[PDB]
Formats: sequence, C-alpha cells, structure tokens
Amino acid sequence: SERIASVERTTSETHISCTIDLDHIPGVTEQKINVSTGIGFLDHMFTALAKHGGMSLQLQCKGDLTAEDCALALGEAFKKALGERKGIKRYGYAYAPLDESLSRAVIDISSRPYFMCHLPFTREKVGDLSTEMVSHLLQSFAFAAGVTLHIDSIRGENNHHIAESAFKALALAIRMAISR
Amino acid sequence: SERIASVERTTSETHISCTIDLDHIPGVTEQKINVSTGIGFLDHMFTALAKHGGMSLQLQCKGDLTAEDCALALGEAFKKALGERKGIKRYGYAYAPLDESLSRAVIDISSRPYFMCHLPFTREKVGDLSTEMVSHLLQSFAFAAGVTLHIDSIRGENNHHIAESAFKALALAIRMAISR
Amino acid sequence: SERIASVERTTSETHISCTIDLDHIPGVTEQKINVSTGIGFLDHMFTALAKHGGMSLQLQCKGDLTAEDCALALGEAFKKALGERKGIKRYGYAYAPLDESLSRAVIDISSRPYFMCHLPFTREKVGDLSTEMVSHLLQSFAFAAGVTLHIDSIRGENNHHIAESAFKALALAIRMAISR
Ligand code: EMC
Ligand code: EMC
Ligand code: EMC
Ligand code: EMC
Ligand code: EMC
Ligand code: EMC
Ligand SMILES: [Hg+2]
Ligand SMILES: [Hg+2]
Ligand SMILES: [Hg+2]
Repeated sequence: SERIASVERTTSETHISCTIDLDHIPGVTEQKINVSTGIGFLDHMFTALAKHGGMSLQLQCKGDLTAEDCALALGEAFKKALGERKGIKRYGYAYAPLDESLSRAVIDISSRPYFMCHLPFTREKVGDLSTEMVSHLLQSFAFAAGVTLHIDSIRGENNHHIAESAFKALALAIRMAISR
Repeated sequence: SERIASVERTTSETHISCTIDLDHIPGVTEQKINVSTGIGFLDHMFTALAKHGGMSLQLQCKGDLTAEDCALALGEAFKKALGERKGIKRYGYAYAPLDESLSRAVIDISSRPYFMCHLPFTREKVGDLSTEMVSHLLQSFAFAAGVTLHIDSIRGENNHHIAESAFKALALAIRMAISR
Repeated sequence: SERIASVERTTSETHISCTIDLDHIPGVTEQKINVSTGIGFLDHMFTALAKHGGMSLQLQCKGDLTAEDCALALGEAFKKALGERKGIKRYGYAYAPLDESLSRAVIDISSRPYFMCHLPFTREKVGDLSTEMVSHLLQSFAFAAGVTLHIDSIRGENNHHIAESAFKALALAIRMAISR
C-alpha cells in the first residue's frame, strides 16, 4: 500500500499544488519528479530532495511571481502520506558531500515538530534563491511535516554546495527514516 | 537461536537481577521491558535503551535505596547474551535527536572495553538521578559489556534531553552493531 | 556478476600489481587478502581497508624499496571493478572507533574525484610509514578511484589509532556505498 498524498492551496496571488509518493513498486514502478516553483534554485533543491529521498513528487506553484509556502505544502503532503507512520525506522541520519562541502541531517519522524540548523552561508542569494531563506524553508518543511530535524553544514565554501549537500543529506536521512 | 542471558547479584544492602534478550521472533514474539532501579530517571533511560535497541530487558534492583552497579549488571548480561559475537555487524553508529538536543553514539562490539564521552550537563541532577553519574553509568555499561563506546552530545540545552538523546543514540548504535 | 579488476604497473625501479574483488558469493566464497607494499604499517592499513570494506585484495609492490603509487593502483583497480556503478547505494558514511580514537568517512561514489580531510597527527612517522603521507595516500586513492571523499579524525591521541580508525571508517563507508 503506497503512501501517497496530495495538497492544493489557492490565494488571490498564488496557486500551489503538490502530490507526493513515498514508495514505488520495485522493478514495476519508478520515481517521477516535476518541480516548478518559479525559483530555479529551489526547484533544484526540492528535486534533489525527492530523488535521493526515494520519493516521487509533483510540485507546481503558479501565479505572478513567499517560497516558504511551497516548503509548507511539501511538508504537509509528506506528513499526510506518512499517515500512520506504522512500521517505519523512524530515526534517520545521513551525511552527503558535494565536492568541498559536507552536510549532515538527523531526523526523527515522530509527531514533534522541531528544527535546529547550522548553515553558514556567505553570499546573499544562491542563484535564483536567497540564502537566508534556506534555513527558513527547511524549518517550514520540518514544522509542516511534523518532524524533528537537525541540519548541519560540517564544512563548505560554495553556498550552492552547502545548500545542495544539505538537501541531499536531508533526503538520505528521510529515505532511511521512512523505510519499512 | 535467541541471544539471552541472566545475571543476579546480592549484597547485604542490595539485590540486583537482570535478564536480557537481544532478539525476537519476527511477527511471533515481541519486546518486553520492565525496569525498576529505585531511580525514576535511570529507569526511563534504561527503558529507552532497551526499546530503541530492539532488546527485551528485565532489570530490578531491590533493597534499602551505587546505581553504577545496575549499569554493570546490564553490561554483564549484554555481554553474556552477545556470547560468541559471530555474524554480527560489530560496528554501529547512530544519531538521535530530542527536540533541541542531538547526540551520537559509536560502538565497536569487540572485546576491548573503552569509553570516551562528551556530555556537557548544566544542572546537578536530572530528575531522579545525578547528572555527573550519567557518564559513569555509560562507562560502567561499556566496561562491563566489554565494548568500545564513544558518546557525544552534539548540542543540547535541557539536561534531560541531552541524557535521553544519548541513551537513544546508544540504543540505535547497539541495534545496528548486534544485528546479524 | 562479481566486480573484479586487475592493474599492473612497471618502472625501472618498481613493479606494482593489484587485483580487487568487490563481492563474494555468500556462503560459497570468502574474502582473501594479501598486501605487501614494503611498508609494514601501510600493509596493515590497506588490509584493514579491504577486510572491513568487504573486499578481496591482492596488492604487491616489489623492487628496491613513492607509496602514493600503490594507493593510486588500488584506487585504479577499485574504479575499474566498480565499472558501471549501476544499482549501488552510491553514498556511504561510517564512524569507526579504536580505543581512544574516533574517525568518520563520507564517500560519494560518483565520478567526481574530491578529497577533504582533517587528520591531526602528532609524530613524524607511524611505525613503518610517515604520517604526513597518510592524507596523501587517501587523496591518491580517492583521486584514482574517482570518488568524493571526506575523512575526519573526531578525536585521537595515538597516531597509529588515528590512522587505523580512519582506514576502518573509510572501509565501512565504502562497504555501504558499493552495496547493491
Ligand atoms: C515562490 C516560490 Hg513557491
Ligand atoms: C531556526 C533554527 Hg536553524
Ligand atoms: C540505585 C539504583 Hg540500581
Ligand atoms: C570517562 C570518559 Hg566520558
Ligand atoms: C613503497 C610502498 Hg608501494
Ligand atoms: C588535501 C586535503 Hg586532506
Ligand atoms: Hg510560484
Ligand atoms: Hg535499588
Ligand atoms: Hg615496493
């Protein structure tokens, strides 16, 4: 029984739709990912999050071009799909390198939203997206998902690498935590 | 063949009994845990250690109400149950968060007792039990169990959370290390 | 289909031969390891690397008695045996203690050679081999293998222990990363 959930939100200025699948029929089915937030870099991060997290994800945000809202919808869908959380490993942790950067993610998929992080960015924006917003998106995701999450940059120079290594680490940790 | 072992100790002032099971018949049998040391907080820690470690544990200490002795009996039983240590993963490591706290445990289930830790407590006692005693109990457990163990608080503010996150991390590491 | 590869190199002063097997037929076949570099300590490290990495390794360097070249051949063979890298976990990480030392290794078996490390040695040589050369051998291995590797000494006093804990951690990380 696949863990699937869909979430849709509409305001006068934005429409957000998100569908997620936590599983796949081995051999038979495969991961499918389409992310369009209006921010190229964020799209890259959420895509990396879904790919390495072993999940399928449809996330589109239309409207006259904050982003926290897409992190929230994602977290909302993840939480619904997790449903009962019966039979899962629950605790997950992982390290992910990206050339010179190294990040760690530790997650407890319980029902206690909590978020701690250490991300020493050095520019103002990362490509399409603002750096200060990274910690906020992750907090939004964790709070909406109802999980306890700690994200830590171990070392890193390039803000893109720090950001991407963190999302990959979160992905691997989630993959570990949600497995049954 | 389940890994089970029992240990009983008697002095003029204390009686300690401890039975442990490292396995369970999937589907068929289930974890059973009963811990009564006379110190509520310690009971909470050893229970958390057994639960998340995938073990069954019976640990009772009667007598006119040090605690190190119960950590020692636990370690003694764990070691006996481990018996031959044939076919185990041997090395285990895990991270466990608890709201704002994050702890790590790394264990080598070999025959070299060793213990290193970093637990910056900030009060004198944690509920029913003294904080300075935490590192000692863990050392007693590791020495009695004959394992190499490193416990590290990564961050934490609440002494109860630091303590519990450390025991959970030790539990997950053990679960990894003893699996066959 | 076992992942096997052989590499041989000859100069006017040295002959290096290396054969590696990343797998074994469960029950049926078993790990076989023979390492002779001319440097006792290095032999100990590469042997530990193969043993705990779940690999079989034949590595011999003959000639009038730098070592980086043997790290390179090893990395070269590992890379060839990895071949297509299809179906592997790809990301691996592990912690390995050795009495008072604790080291971590994080590896991304992709096609991006990268190496970062933190190894605070305190002597000039470790037994048969020079300490400053450790980071270099690991870099040579990572570059030749085409992997992204981060090695970190968490704590340690004895240079032999720091060195060995690092190689064991690299081994466990590789074992995780190459599994299918
Ligand atoms: C503005 C990105 Hg949902
Ligand atoms: C708001 C904790 Hg990074
Ligand atoms: C005094 C607790 Hg065994
Ligand atoms: C006595 C080492 Hg924490
Ligand atoms: C000089 C060791 Hg290949
Ligand atoms: C040359 C990076 Hg340890
Ligand atoms: Hg949008
Ligand atoms: Hg007691
Ligand atoms: Hg040689």
